Amino acid sequence: LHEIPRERPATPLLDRASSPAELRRLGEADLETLADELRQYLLYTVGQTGGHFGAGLGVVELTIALHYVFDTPDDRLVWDVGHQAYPHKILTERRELMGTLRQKNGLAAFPRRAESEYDTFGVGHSSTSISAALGMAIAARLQGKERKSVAVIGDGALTAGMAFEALNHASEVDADMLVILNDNDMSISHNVGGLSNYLTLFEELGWNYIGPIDGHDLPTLVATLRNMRDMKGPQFLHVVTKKGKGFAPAELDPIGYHAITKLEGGPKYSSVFGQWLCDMAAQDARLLGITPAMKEGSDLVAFSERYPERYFDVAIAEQHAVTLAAGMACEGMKPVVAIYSTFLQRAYDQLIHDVAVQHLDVLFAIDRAGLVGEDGPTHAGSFDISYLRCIPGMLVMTPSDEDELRKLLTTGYLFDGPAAVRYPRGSGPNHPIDPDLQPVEIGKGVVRRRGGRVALLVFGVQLAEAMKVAESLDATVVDMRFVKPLDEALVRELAGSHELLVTIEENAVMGGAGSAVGEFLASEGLEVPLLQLGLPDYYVEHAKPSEMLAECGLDAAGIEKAVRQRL
Amino acid sequence: MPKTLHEIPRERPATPLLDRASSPAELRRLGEADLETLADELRQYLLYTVGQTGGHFGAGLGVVELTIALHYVFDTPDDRLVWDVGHQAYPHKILTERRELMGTLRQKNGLAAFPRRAESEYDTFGVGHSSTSISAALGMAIAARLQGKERKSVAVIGDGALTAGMAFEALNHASEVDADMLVILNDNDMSISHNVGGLSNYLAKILFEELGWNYIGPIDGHDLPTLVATLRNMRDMKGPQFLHVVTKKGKGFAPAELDPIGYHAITKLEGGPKYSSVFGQWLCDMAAQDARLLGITPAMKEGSDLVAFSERYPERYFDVAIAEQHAVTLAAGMACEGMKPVVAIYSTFLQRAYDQLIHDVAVQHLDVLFAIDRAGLVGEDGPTHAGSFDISYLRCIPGMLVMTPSDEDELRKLLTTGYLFDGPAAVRYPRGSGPNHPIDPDLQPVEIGKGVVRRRGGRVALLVFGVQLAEAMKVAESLDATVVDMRFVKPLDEALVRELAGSHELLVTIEENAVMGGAGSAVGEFLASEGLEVPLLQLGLPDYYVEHAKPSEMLAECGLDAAGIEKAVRQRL
Amino acid sequence: TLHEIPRERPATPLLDRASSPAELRRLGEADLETLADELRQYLLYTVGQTGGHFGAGLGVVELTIALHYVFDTPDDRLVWDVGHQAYPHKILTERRELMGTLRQKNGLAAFPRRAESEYDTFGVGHSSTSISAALGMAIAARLQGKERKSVAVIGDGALTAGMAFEALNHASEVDADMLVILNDNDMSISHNVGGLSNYLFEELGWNYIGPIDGHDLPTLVATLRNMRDMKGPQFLHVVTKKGKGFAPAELDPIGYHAITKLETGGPKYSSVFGQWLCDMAAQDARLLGITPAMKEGSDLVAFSERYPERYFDVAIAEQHAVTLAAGMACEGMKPVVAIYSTFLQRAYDQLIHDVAVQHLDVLFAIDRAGLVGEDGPTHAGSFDISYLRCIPGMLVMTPSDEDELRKLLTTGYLFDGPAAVRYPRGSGPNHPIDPDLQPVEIGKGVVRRRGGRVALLVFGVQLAEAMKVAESLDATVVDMRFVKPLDEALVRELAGSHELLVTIEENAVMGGAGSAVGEFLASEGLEVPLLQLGLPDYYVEHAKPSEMLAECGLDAAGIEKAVRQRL
Ligand SMILES: CC(=O)c1sc(CCOP(=O)(O)OP(=O)(O)O)c(C)[n+]1Cc1cnc(C)nc1N
Ligand SMILES: CC(=O)c1sc(CCOP(=O)(O)OP(=O)(O)O)c(C)[n+]1Cc1cnc(C)nc1N
Ligand SMILES: CC(=O)c1sc(CCOP(=O)(O)OP(=O)(O)O)c(C)[n+]1Cc1cnc(C)nc1N
Ligand SMILES: [Ca+2]
Ligand SMILES: [Ca+2]
Ligand SMILES: [Ca+2]
Ligand SMILES: [Ca+2]
Ligand SMILES: [Ca+2]
Ligand SMILES: [Ca+2]
Ligand SMILES: [Ca+2]
Ligand SMILES: [Ca+2]
Ligand SMILES: [Mg+2]
Ligand SMILES: [Mg+2]
Ligand SMILES: [Mg+2]
Ligand code: NA
Ligand code: NA
Repeated sequence: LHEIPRERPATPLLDRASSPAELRRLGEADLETLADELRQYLLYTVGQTGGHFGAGLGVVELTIALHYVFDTPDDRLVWDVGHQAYPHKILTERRELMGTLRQKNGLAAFPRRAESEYDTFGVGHSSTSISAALGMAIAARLQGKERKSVAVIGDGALTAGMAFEALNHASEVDADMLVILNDNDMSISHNVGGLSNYLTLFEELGWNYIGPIDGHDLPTLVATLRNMRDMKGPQFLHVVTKKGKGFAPAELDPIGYHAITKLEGGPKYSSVFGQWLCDMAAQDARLLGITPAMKEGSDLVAFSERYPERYFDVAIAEQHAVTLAAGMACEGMKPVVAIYSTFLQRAYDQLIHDVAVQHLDVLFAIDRAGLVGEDGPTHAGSFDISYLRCIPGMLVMTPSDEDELRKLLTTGYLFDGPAAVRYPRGSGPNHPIDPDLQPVEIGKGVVRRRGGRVALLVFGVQLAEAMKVAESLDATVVDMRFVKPLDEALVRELAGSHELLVTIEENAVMGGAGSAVGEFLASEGLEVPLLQLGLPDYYVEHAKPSEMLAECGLDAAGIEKAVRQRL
Repeated sequence: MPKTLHEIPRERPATPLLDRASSPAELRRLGEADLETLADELRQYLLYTVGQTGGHFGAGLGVVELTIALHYVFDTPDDRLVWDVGHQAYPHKILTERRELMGTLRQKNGLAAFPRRAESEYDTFGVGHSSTSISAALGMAIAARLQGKERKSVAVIGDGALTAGMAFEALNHASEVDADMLVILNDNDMSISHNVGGLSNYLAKILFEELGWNYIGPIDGHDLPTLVATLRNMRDMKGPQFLHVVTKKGKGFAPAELDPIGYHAITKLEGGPKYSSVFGQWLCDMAAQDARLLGITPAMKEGSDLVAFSERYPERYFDVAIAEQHAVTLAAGMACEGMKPVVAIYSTFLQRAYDQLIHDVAVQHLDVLFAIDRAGLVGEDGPTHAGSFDISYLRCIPGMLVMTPSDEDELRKLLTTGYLFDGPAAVRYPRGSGPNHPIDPDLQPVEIGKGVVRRRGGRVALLVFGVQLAEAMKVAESLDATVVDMRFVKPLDEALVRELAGSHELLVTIEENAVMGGAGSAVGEFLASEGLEVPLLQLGLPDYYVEHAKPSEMLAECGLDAAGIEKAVRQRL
Repeated sequence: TLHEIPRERPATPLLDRASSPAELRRLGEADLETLADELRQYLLYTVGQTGGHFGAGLGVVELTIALHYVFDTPDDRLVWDVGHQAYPHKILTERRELMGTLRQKNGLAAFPRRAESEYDTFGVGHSSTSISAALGMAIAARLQGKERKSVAVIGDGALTAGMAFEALNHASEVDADMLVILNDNDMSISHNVGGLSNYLFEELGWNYIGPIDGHDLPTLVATLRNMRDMKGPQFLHVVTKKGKGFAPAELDPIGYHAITKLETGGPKYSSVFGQWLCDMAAQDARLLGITPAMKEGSDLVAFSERYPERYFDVAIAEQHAVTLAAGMACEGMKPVVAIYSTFLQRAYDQLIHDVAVQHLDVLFAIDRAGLVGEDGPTHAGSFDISYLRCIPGMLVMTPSDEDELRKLLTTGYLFDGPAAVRYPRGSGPNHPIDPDLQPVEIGKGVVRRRGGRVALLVFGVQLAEAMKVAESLDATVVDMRFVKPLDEALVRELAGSHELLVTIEENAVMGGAGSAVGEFLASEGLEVPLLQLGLPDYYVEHAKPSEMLAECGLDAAGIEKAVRQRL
């Protein structure tokens, strides 16, 4: 195909395959026509809603073959990451719901147990499929059940250490499971790493290796899968697909068609970071840039092109990224680790043990801080203030706009020790950006408005919304800048001169920046009323970022109501 | 009422609105009611700037409105616009960030004669030879569709360029692939001469609809409201679209409207015969002596100068339109019946009839003469028109007699020689005039395969193949070299080369053709086959495309003036 | 669900058994969800045959079924607000097989209409009258002791109108037994704006129930049954999706508000106005554009995109639109109120008292002047010349084509005071439009044709037809341009040089432009015969615009006949 259909395509066979049981009643000679019809519907519906695109096209045939051969949902199918699982959802009683995909109260971005019995494991983060499938296989055997266990994992997801740990353990217990490597020689960017060069190691680890086979030859897929379904012990099938298969524009540009917006401001914070990284690297030859397979997302694109000898994509290996930075810092170089808040969860131990405990000079640029929108709770950056500020030695910063991000990145970089700067997805208020590269004083907030009875202590990008509230209430507003060290002097002054302190952050209230203020007030015996605004103690369902923020009360309307209700 | 301008402005005309349309993006910010004023100003500037630099003239005036409408309606440069030939693309250049550079047009290091990809992002395809626009735009449209770029592809082709076979091939293929593209036939019932052919006859009556094309028109190519409205409607249509537009060559300038042939090109405002004129006189003279002579040109009566011949012998003159391939095979058929066809064709255009020359003429050893004008460097038209290869690509073809006259008298003599020769013959000569030597008025051949020693000397021998002879005689004076007017590349004067190789210390070959595969290499091949061990210095055109400039400037760059030849021989010795 | 509009009458055996509410009420609750599907099939089909309003009716298919199933119609009073959503209502009230005549001459009307059926309690078209009318019926029923129910279905858009606020407050005061059902789909024609939409009763004395799913028939029937017998003012909040059941309409609720029947001219006058508004705004920062919820119809689309800070949608609030403009003009701004002639009569007092009495600089761009076609007499712009020309200070203008509209908008805009420019729906003769922005002399007509004997004084778009008649009669023809101030010098000249003066206008003859000419002739004692052509003193039944103009004698044939008979 060359264009995305704008009207629903005619899919008479797909319409008869609304669930796997229905699909399995069709004949083999029908599956290649079904594949065509599924590809057309997929193009149509993702064109309608936006969403992940290329990876799903690559597994259209694999998905058909899997549900045709295996007795799903009794047999357990685990998709790694799940961004390639739209065909899976189309064939599991959700085709006519795809119009709600990634919309409030609609289908989720990834497989989700609560959404369908056909989703065995909620995914989003990568490389969990083998571990989860092995647990189900072990349990099923102990229960005396005869079900199969299958994990589909891409070549990029396979670069993570936890996939290696799983492959190793499965051999040890001699589990009856099938791992299918979906190898398209791609991640988001090109798959760079020693494992992609290799793509036997799988044989030597205790797995029976079959392949590589054509992942788009349905006859070979069904016959091969049929053979291995009833084979015993750890089985490993190497499949080769093409990302974007069947849509030429995506085959020709797999990066740009990894995801698309539905068919028909200022710079993104990631772009501000990318410019800062290039500018600082131009002035300091010691700066090194690290990403775990997210060059495009964190926006190290220009940096990678201009400073290729100082740019490092470690594949989907968050752990190694951080300890690698620690080693670089030991030799006097200046590593910057670009990592999403949600993915830094996977390198927590390396940050604590290898960086913080040693007080090594490593800067963490934490993107996608806060609510991330349609990708949903698996990717929310809800916790990084809480899980970092309890770590001794960490400098924790929360910029309120573009200029502040540039300044605090510079501040964290020039600081000799571990520093973190957190910022959200998307763009900001579009304030002027100072082109200079100058730091700000550590541990000092900035008073943005002087008012009367309420003091709003803002940690991060809710400042503009708090300013609206403060103009309505004639309140004091502080751009806190730093969670740790806290501007204790300023907090103390405001606690004496105001009747109510209000803290605002795009992080879990539990353990968050507002609780840092609470800890200070308590330790000094200051008993001013304190209202903590932030993310609630549940997982916020996917929606537009504005709808999720409104749900959490972090727009002007929600902030003002909370304040006035307290007063 | 439209006004007819009658004089070329000598001073920069006042064009305040054109100055606000320096690029298509700026033009598209203007209002549709301003475009007809813009068209008048663009015409005034066009007349002024070509009067300053010389260049192509009438064709550009005919597409002023069409060019304005195209950049107004289409999203250039993202939408792809392909101009056929490109001689009519001065308005295009003026609207695409090059207005104030038009003063450098066709000068060394200035704007080139035609659209050029390296010159501007608004130039999608380098043109010069005709009839490539449809094929090129089709390829662009096919690639854009596979890439998902939703680009528009537009080819503007004149009624003359549409007479070429390759345009017919592209129209038929575009229908097969159901390409989303627009072909605009710029019909003005003119080529350089009057457009004479069966296609021209059919276009006057009005299928492209029988082919897989949606035909719209004809429409007035000088009615900007209609052009804009029509292009707007067709821009968003799918599949192969064909818009028939009617224009007037020279529109707006009364002298060019009256005399479209004479105003196809002009020299900027304020010697012996041209070689083309020497050929034209020979053609008439031989035709008066031989009823068998037939004269053929692919739409270049004026350039090759068959003018007097076409008037004196209309029944024996054949303009085949821009159809180089058919011209050659037609000559072959004529020769089969005992007639004596002469194919007048520029060196750069004969490469489009190469297969007809080999397969239909040379394989059959048929009696056809090729009068190859514009051999060598052609000057301002630049590399797309360079006659750089005809010695190389003809000399490897068995049966070919290949000749290189050195002056006016030699051209007449070698035309007679190749004409009378019972088989295929080629005589190459350059644009412009020569040394103005006396021309023997008789019509007699010379001995085939024999050069003429024009200076007896020693030590160094200059083996000259063509018009650099006069420069080589200058160099020979200081060196006391011998100089041979070789006359024939094929058959080579082997007996003389063998003598000189034995009596001299250095052989120097000179030719206005690529050194690679050229006439010097024929000398080289002969020396090798006989085991002759004499140093050989091969002078000629280099292995790159020579940028446009005055002929003298291009020859100097390549080292084919007296100074360059002397330096080369001196540095070898 | 459905993706294409049926081209052949779909089989609807159960719908065909519910031809009236009494027949509907004999079916069982379990049959209603199938009935709803059959109704949508028929609705999509019939509107595809005739055209008309589309999305809103699809949104109330379930609500309409539930109301007639639970309530004892027609004895119980059901009032539909606006009525564009009442096609299902008509289909269920003995007009299903007459829907083929919908919006055609002598066929069913565009909206509910008392004369059309005993099931139509109140003729609607203009919005927000349902609560007032239902309250009136309830007060009367109570005094008569009838114990009948009174129900008003009102959309969230219609609820933004002041008169609905007035009805809600009075109903509370009198403690009326009535049910107000809010049909909340978060849509007007465009997206619903205003602080009410942002909020979406108890304090106003109403018992509020909901929100409930307006497409869940079990919940609807059960809820309505419960509230039917509750006493006092009852308020039910229902949530529906505009275009429910037809994917293209659900995706594009604005474009599917109304459709043309399934199967080259100049710009619509509304488009000429929209282009003028943009052109003038680019030359004058003072211009502000106001619309009461009719961005699409009046065509402020491009203006609202290019000048969003100077565009104001006040919801369905004609009154406030005008007084707001008066306020902006007090500060030196140049407001333009875009408003249909038929809707301007709801802001008559604000035009008189707040604008004209103060002689404030406000331009009224009066669209839909004259006959409007299939929407019928509730929407006719029949009276604006009559009700505006009697108001001192008003500049009243009647452009005859596209170029004249642009010129007279500029004239009224630059005029320092109140100005009105009226023009019809649809397109015009397609004459060239001068791109410049210059006014014309106030109070002067232009002679378009010099003739003799009879002079045609044309105010507005009948000029083209008058020119046709003038061809056969060799008549003088004047494009008057201005009703007020009148070109008295020109009328004086014509009265002394012709035997008959003929006035032509697309406005009521009574009080119209022709009567301004007669008033001048009388005051000067000029006794030239006067023939006044225009709209008759009755409400013209819906039909094609060309058929309604022919009925009124305002086409060339009708004008010619009337002139010849007078002569
Ligand atoms: C969007 C998202 O979450 C994806 S998809 C993807 C690479 C996918 O490569 P794979 O070869 O496994 O699949 P393919 O697309 O079919 O080639 C990454 C790194 N991410 C972000 C990411 C980063 N880091 C971790 C631990 N998990 C995830 N999901
Ligand atoms: C100078 C040059 O290269 C031109 S312009 C022209 C005819 C132009 O006719 P057209 O109708 O297509 O355009 P118009 O001028 O607007 O009428 C010819 C034959 N030539 C010489 C020529 C000969 N043969 C070929 C293959 N290409 C070219 N360019
Ligand atoms: C009939 C007409 O011209 C319609 S329909 C409509 C939208 C009403 O939205 P609502 O939420 O009440 O209904 P919905 O379609 O179900 O969402 C408007 C503003 N209008 C124009 C209009 C303007 N102003 C007034 C006083 N009355 C009307 N009818
Ligand atoms: Ca540092
Ligand atoms: Ca945010
Ligand atoms: Ca204050
Ligand atoms: Ca000339
Ligand atoms: Ca011969
Ligand atoms: Ca002689
Ligand atoms: Ca010379
Ligand atoms: Ca004007
Ligand atoms: Mg991959
Ligand atoms: Mg031509
Ligand atoms: Mg609504
Ligand atoms: Na993309
Ligand atoms: Na519509």
